[PDB]
Amino acid sequence: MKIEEGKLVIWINGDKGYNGLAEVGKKFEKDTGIKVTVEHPDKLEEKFPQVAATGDGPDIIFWAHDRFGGYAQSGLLAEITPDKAFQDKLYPFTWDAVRYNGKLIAYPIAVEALSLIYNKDLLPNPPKTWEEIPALDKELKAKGKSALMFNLQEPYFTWPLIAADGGYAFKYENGKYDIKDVGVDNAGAKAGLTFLVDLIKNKHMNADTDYSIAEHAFNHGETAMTINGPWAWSNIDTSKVNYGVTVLPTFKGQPSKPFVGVLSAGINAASPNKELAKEFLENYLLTDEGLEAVNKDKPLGAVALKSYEEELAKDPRIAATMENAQKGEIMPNIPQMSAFWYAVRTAVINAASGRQTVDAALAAAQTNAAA
Amino acid sequence: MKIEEGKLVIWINGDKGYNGLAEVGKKFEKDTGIKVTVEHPDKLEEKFPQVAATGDGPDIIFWAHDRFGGYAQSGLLAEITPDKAFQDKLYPFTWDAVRYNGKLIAYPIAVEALSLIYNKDLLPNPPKTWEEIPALDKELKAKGKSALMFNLQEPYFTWPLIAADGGYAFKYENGKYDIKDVGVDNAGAKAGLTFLVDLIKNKHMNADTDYSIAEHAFNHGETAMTINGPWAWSNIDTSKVNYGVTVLPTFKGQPSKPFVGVLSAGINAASPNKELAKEFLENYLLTDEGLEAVNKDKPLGAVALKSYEEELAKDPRIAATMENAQKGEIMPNIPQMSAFWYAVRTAVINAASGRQTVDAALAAAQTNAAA
Ligand SMILES: OC[C@H]1O[C@H](O[C@H]2[C@H](O)[C@@H](O)[C@@H](O)O[C@@H]2CO)[C@H](O)[C@@H](O)[C@@H]1O
Ligand SMILES: OC[C@H]1O[C@H](O[C@H]2[C@H](O)[C@@H](O)[C@@H](O)O[C@@H]2CO)[C@H](O)[C@@H](O)[C@@H]1O
Ligand SMILES: [Zn+2]
Ligand SMILES: [Zn+2]
Ligand SMILES: [Zn+2]
Ligand SMILES: [Zn+2]
Ligand SMILES: [Zn+2]
Ligand SMILES: [Zn+2]
Ligand SMILES: [Zn+2]
Ligand SMILES: [Zn+2]
Ligand SMILES: [Zn+2]
Ligand SMILES: [Zn+2]
Ligand SMILES: [Zn+2]
Ligand SMILES: [Zn+2]
Ligand SMILES: [Zn+2]
Ligand SMILES: [Zn+2]
Ligand SMILES: [Zn+2]
Ligand SMILES: [Zn+2]
Ligand SMILES: [Zn+2]
Ligand SMILES: [Zn+2]
Ligand SMILES: [Zn+2]
Ligand SMILES: [Zn+2]
Repeated sequence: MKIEEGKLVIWINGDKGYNGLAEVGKKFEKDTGIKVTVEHPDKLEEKFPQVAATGDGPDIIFWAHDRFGGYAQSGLLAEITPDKAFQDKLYPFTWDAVRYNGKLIAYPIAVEALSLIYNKDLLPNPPKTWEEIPALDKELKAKGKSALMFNLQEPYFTWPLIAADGGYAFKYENGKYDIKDVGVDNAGAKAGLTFLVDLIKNKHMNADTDYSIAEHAFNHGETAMTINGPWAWSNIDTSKVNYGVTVLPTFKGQPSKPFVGVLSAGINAASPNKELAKEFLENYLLTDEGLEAVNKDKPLGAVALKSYEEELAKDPRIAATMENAQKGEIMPNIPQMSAFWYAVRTAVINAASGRQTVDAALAAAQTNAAA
Repeated sequence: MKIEEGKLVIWINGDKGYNGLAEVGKKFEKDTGIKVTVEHPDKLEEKFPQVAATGDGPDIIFWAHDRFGGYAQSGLLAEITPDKAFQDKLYPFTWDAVRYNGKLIAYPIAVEALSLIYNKDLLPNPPKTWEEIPALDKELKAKGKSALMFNLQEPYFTWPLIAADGGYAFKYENGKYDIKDVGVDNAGAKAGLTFLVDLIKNKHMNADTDYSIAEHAFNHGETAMTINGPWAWSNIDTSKVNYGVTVLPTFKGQPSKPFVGVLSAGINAASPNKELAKEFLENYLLTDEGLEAVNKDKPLGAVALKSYEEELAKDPRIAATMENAQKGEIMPNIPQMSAFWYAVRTAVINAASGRQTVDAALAAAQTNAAA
């Protein structure tokens, strides 16, 4: 299983508009004769570094920009070469997210942030605070509904609450991240995680809730709210739930702070098709018609391409996404991010079960993240 | 020992221009017949709450604004009553420092921040970084000079270094301080204190250095630098040392962050002379001629009175003071500040001696500050 010259294989996560991307691929193939294959492997963010290290894997890998620093450090990504005219077509802050050691290591596609999604038929006025959700849940629970269900298995989803009162990954300083200053066991993080664990131990939420269960619950009107990204909107559209996308609730009077991801496309350093990959990404995908094809499948969020974003920006769901993004922080792209996510994922799982105390769980995560 | 009606007794710290203040007092006495006594007791910030609690003490107490929240909470201070025309004469941010629970509890006099003071004859180009001071000290040490001497006994002086990399007292949030989020044992504080302790353990500085020794050393040219406030300048003037006042050095590429104090004048709630005290403070002291009398004795810093500050602002020493102030933080005035200072004072003393480790010292301070 190697990489053939003269074809493109693209990996993208299963929650994104891979069929729409495949349509852009088929258009490229029709115009050029170059076959484009789109796959969505499980755990692609882990599989890529394993297969790319041996010189194999996809020609193009899509993921949020946070994983890309580590890929690039491991020599798995090729420096990309858009010209000044091309770079001008995307927002500068999107290029920042994909710059690593003064080198662009991927094409930015779209800016993603979690929002609060609520059922307007159940909940005309969404809660402004996390604090009021317990009582709302009790009130709803007959009705026979619940207030809030979202993916508790991945720290991406729980982090906005953890960060609200002060939790953080790595301290941003002299333009760089102090990788020895990790903010996962400070009082803010502890306050956030404690509230979350309390909701679970009091059966306002279930520790086993994952993406699939929460999506089912919201999309069939069993729960009044969920937390998710723009990729989720099209299934809600199909469900016919009358939904709103809004600012996340506050905690201790402060904004929830989602970690902002820029979906990005990197080129496998081991690919003999670097020129083709550049041509596809710049002149097929990163175009109004190309982004529209993907977006129509699953919404991308706020696209990096100025010309198309100017249209999407009029959508109140996009406005809410960017409001939530502004209240959160851009993810760092440093290689240490992988250890951070792993550390936080374990801490949340362990605390939610009652296995470890919040304090003990976060103490452990702090140590793991920082070494 | 009680408080007589028809006289004013003022307490002010011994490092301030108490003789100049006494001159303003004698002017008031000449105009009105009201005797004004100025004293500078030792540990006046501790003695005041002890004596004022029993209904005794000075009619007017001067200290930086940080102690005043606790005084006011204990019912020891009278709400002051300047009118809108008077309030307009001082800078709004100075009034903020003396507001406690929506009530003004003192008259602001001047804004104080520490600066780096250096001997231009020994050291034409002052170090920009804390990191370069060890090597400079070795180079100077014959010569037979030292690089830096400043008061190590009081945390006021060591805090700017401790805060540089992230240390903090109480987290500022919804306009209020989260009194359960104390930042004295995070990685930044630990990094700061560790560097300080290293300088001491390596004999670049002496753990026993206090205000008096450091002032002697600088003012007689034995050390190239000191850290101090504007009140110190007049003795340096007299010493004839060719000195500069400049931005504090950075640590880990970040500004030293001095805690900014607003010298303030409160009225003892137990005083039968509240009207007289108001009259003296508003119409004698807080005037160009009144502040000038004090300033001429020992410089006040950047005065709260707009009209006089517009003159003082042209002094590069004042510019440097305000540059350092802008890089630091205004002290909170909450009652918890007293526990904070006590906690940090002990931690620094204990670590500097080698009694406790930096980690153990700050762990202990963290607990004490937050309870
Ligand atoms: O949960 C940790 C996880 O968070 C992010 O993954 C997101 C991704 O950015 C979104 O595009 C969407 O697919 O949901 C994912 C969460 O399941 C980080 O990008 C990822 O590295 C990290 O492991
Ligand atoms: O060292 C802790 C101490 O710091 C401040 O005291 C300063 C004061 O603000 C200055 O005016 C000058 O007099 O030096 C003092 C340090 O010795 C706080 O105001 C004080 O409450 C605190 O104890
Ligand atoms: Zn193959
Ligand atoms: Zn297809
Ligand atoms: Zn799949
Ligand atoms: Zn071009
Ligand atoms: Zn409850
Ligand atoms: Zn740092
Ligand atoms: Zn169901
Ligand atoms: Zn259904
Ligand atoms: Zn169904
Ligand atoms: Zn921010
Ligand atoms: Zn008396
Ligand atoms: Zn006198
Ligand atoms: Zn005295
Ligand atoms: Zn008036
Ligand atoms: Zn040394
Ligand atoms: Zn807080
Ligand atoms: Zn001497
Ligand atoms: Zn001398
Ligand atoms: Zn002498
Ligand atoms: Zn600041």
